[PDB]
Amino acid sequence: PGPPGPPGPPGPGPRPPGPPGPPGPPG
Amino acid sequence: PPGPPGPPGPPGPGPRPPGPPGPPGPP
Amino acid sequence: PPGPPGPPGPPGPGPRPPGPPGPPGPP
Repeated sequence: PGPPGPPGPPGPGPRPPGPPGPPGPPG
Repeated sequence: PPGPPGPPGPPGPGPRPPGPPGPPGPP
Repeated sequence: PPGPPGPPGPPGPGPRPPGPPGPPGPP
């Protein structure tokens, strides 16, 4: 039997939403 | 001969921007 | 005969959404 073949192709992962924005300014 | 390439690797989660600033407050 | 299949490829981080709007501002 020959040697093992090459490594498989490389596997990008899934995309969390950012935090809530800061409080708004004064009215 | 050498074997065939392996299968594709595993999937790689991406990093978490802050939301928009909130509405203006009371007058 | 041909050798064994290669190992699985290496793992693939995914893409970075913005957060929701912040709270209403103060007076």
